[PDB]
Amino acid sequence: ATSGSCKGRCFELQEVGPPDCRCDNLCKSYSSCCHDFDELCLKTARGWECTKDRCGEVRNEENACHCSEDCLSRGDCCTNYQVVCKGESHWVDDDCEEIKVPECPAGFVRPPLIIFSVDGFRASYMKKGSKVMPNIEKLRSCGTHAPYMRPVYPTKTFPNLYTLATGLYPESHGIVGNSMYDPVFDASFHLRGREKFNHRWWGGQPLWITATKQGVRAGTFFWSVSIPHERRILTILQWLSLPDNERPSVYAFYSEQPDFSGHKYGPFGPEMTNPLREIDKTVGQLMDGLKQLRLHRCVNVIFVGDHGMEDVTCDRTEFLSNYLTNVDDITLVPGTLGRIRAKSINNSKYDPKTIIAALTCKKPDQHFKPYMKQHLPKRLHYANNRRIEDIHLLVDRRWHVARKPLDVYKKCFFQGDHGFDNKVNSMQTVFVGYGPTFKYRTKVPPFENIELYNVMCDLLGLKPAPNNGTHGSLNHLLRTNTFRPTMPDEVSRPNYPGIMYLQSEFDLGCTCDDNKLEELNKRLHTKGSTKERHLLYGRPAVLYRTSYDILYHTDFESGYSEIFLMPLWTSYTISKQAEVSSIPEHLTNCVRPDVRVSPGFSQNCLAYKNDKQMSYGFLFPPYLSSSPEAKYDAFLVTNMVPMYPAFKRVWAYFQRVLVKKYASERNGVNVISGPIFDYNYDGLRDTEDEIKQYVEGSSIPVPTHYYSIITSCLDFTQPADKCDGPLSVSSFILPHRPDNDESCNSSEDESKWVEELMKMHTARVRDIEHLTGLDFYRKTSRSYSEILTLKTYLHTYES
Ligand SMILES: *[C@@H]1O[C@H](CO)[C@@H](O[C@@H]2O[C@H](CO)[C@@H](O[C@@H]3O[C@H](CO[C@H]4O[C@H](CO)[C@@H](O)[C@H](O[C@H]5O[C@H](CO)[C@@H](O)[C@H](O)[C@@H]5O[C@H]5O[C@H](CO)[C@@H](O)[C@H](O)[C@@H]5O)[C@@H]4O)[C@@H](O)[C@H](O[C@H]4O[C@H](CO)[C@@H](O)[C@H](O)[C@@H]4O[C@H]4O[C@H](CO)[C@@H](O)[C@H](O)[C@@H]4O)[C@@H]3O)[C@H](O)[C@H]2NC(C)=O)[C@H](O)[C@H]1NC(C)=O
Ligand SMILES: C[C@]1(O)C[C@]2(CCN2C(=O)c2cnc(N[C@@H]3Cc4ccc(Cl)cc4C3)nc2)C1
Ligand SMILES: [Ca+2]
Ligand SMILES: [Ca+2]
Ligand SMILES: [K+]
Ligand code: NA
Ligand SMILES: [Zn+2]
Repeated sequence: ATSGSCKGRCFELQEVGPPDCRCDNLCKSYSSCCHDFDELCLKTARGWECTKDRCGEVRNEENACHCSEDCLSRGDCCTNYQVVCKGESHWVDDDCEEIKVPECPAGFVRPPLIIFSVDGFRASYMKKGSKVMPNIEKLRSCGTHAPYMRPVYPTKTFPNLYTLATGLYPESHGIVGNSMYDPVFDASFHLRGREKFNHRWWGGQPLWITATKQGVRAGTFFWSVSIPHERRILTILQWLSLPDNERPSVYAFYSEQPDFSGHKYGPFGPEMTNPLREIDKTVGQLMDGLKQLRLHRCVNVIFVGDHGMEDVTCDRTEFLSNYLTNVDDITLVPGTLGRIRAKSINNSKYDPKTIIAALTCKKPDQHFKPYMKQHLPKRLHYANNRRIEDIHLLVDRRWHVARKPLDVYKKCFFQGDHGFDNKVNSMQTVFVGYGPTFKYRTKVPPFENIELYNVMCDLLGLKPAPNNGTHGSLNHLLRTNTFRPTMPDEVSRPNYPGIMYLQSEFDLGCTCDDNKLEELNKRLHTKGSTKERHLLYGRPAVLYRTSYDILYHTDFESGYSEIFLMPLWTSYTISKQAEVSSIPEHLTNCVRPDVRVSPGFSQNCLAYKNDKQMSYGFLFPPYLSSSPEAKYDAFLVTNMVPMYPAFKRVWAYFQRVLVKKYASERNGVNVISGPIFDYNYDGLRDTEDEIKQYVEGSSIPVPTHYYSIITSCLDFTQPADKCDGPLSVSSFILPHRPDNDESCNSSEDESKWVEELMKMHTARVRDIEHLTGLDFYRKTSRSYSEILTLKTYLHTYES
């Protein structure tokens, strides 16, 4: 019904309900615009710039923008009007001056926010393209910037734009790729075409909805591709000239560049200079335009990308047809990641186990690795959605995976792509904030794009919907409007058991070959006399209802679960000077009852003997005991945890070699280790009724993962246990697997593969918090916002 009119309706904010014709910034994309949309709304006459001869002209409403006297009040001047016609300077030529307070026109209730989003803008463009992007360089140097911003996985456009909008992981917002099949709708989502416009795909609450629901007006964020950039900018500036009761407070611009060119020419192709220049010119138009409206010291501006761009060519393609004989029985979502499902749900002869094995470590330099999705690095948060296929391929940077060669030459063309692991340097993107609410000439550490939703809410005075950001962790970007969170309340208080059981009350099937001056000595140790050394940041708080005990020892402190029959956490400090020792021969198979903990709340050695697949390890490593006498404590049944022999190779090397290495490199480290149970791969602590595996014959639950949090002084001239200032952390969440199939070199010595495994499984403290229902760093001398920043830190081990 496109015989309605867009007269006086151009770029209307409220989308009219068809079958009435549309005049909003998306109507082109649904082929739904009124007949006169182009004529009235996409004027082009005379181009985009005032010239000296158009100054003071009589208004001609055919023109794309105006150079008449009345244009400022009307809000439709070309962005260079005051420069060309009133001898003003371009914004970029003006010195930076601190913006201490919003300098807004009367009637503005809050500083507007404008998000300037750029597709495929790789983080290193800020330095490498700086000579050709002066407007962007001024935003960056005068505002608040990060060296880079980490996207989410997969590092594709729609997952990342919707993460920016919602503060959610793709698994939670449901946009898990640029292409998807949802088995409960039995429907497909694609970039091309129209099913993606169906609202059932899009979960959580995006910023524009959050705004609307709380009485803040929002501009429409999505722009049809054919609307020229100049027109997008002029539309924003027109909206900003609306009356107070109609004018939005939040706007987004989007550019398809430099992504579009990057795919064709590679991230640093010589052809990339012009797209970067053109983007910079658009930023300049916006800023000149704000300046003429007296809004350039009023508005907060965010310059942000969705992902970066890597060099990728046709010839760097792995073909599943080279591995699988059965290739026509699978559907592959291809490219910079792979997702595999059965071609037909009626094929009972499909077996994911046999596909995985056919794809595992088959060629010496194989450029992808298969995973069941629950085994992917937990830092990716890429499993808890039915739209994510069980079988996943993590593709090496610079490579593609495809089903058959004909897929790649029956479509070389492209030189750039993205989608890879979000740790990869080429995938990193940008963040700049400029305005009254951002800090002045401030650099901040790199951070994840899941955090920005909360900040954008802070900037608009909105209460954010529940999301995966850690609200407060980006307070250091802001001059004001910080969010002041309180530490969560401890839900369960610990018991502190003393000696309550005699040795002969235990029938655990365990065995161990085991003065009065230092008899008091060991009593004080068991009462917590060394605890200030081994528990540096306070005990972790337990944020759920459970029954647990604090157990003190010479070398380590633990919070021992009576429910899970093992520690939730074990804490210990290893100085620079500490010595590694062996497990003495007499103690090789030693497990000792803990006379503080009932036999009924203890593990037993007979279960491990019976269970031919499962062995055990220790959370506090016997190798790092302070003394031969202290070493007995490490063999308590309360320090034992279930470990597959294959995993013990990993764990033993970490404990015997790597902990001491870190303590030497970082001037002591504090370590907190423990189990994780996430059988439903939702990234959250399992309740006891969610556990799918026990040690045979017992109530001993088997962890899905083992974590460690390794903390030291950021100023490494100070020892970990005597640190005056900011901390440094690195953490991991290691999968507890019965094989080392993940590691193709695992036949080799652990010095050749364990550390690279651990790096792959690097984690944020926050990730561990979700997975354990523990809250760490409760008792430091640092600000809580600083600790939140520390908890979101990821050590990426990239160059
Ligand atoms: C990252 O941040 C997010 C947001 O904070 C965290 O996700 C939240 O996690 C909560 C715990 O898992 C979860 O709470 C559940 O909500 C159920 C109600 O859900 C609807 O309502 C909300 C609010 O409007 C809405 O956001 C939800 O949106 C999801 O689902 C739609 C599909 O309809 C999607 O479009 C959208 O993308 C989103 O999908 C994601 O979440 C769902 C899970 O809800 C996943 O399945 C998807 O894969 C995807 O990840 C919904 O529209 C509520 O019913 C649940 O309550 C049950 O569960 C517990 C016990 O298990 C119990 O206390 C209750 O009694 C109840 O049990 C009964 O029902 C069970 C389930 O059917 C049944 O098995 C039992 O037998 C019982 O009878 C639950 O409270 C919250 O929804 C999501 N929110 C979002 C946005 O994802 C996420 O955890 C964070 N991640 C990390 C790692 O920290
Ligand atoms: C066929 C196609 O039509 C699909 C293609 C590839 C991406 N795109 C778009 O249409 C496209 C158009 N507008 C926006 N705006 C973005 C959305 C968003 C989310 C959060 C934030 Cl904070 C800011 C923004 C501005 N994003 C995307 C071409
Ligand atoms: Ca993109
Ligand atoms: Ca779980
Ligand atoms: K065993
Ligand atoms: Na292996
Ligand atoms: Zn792209």
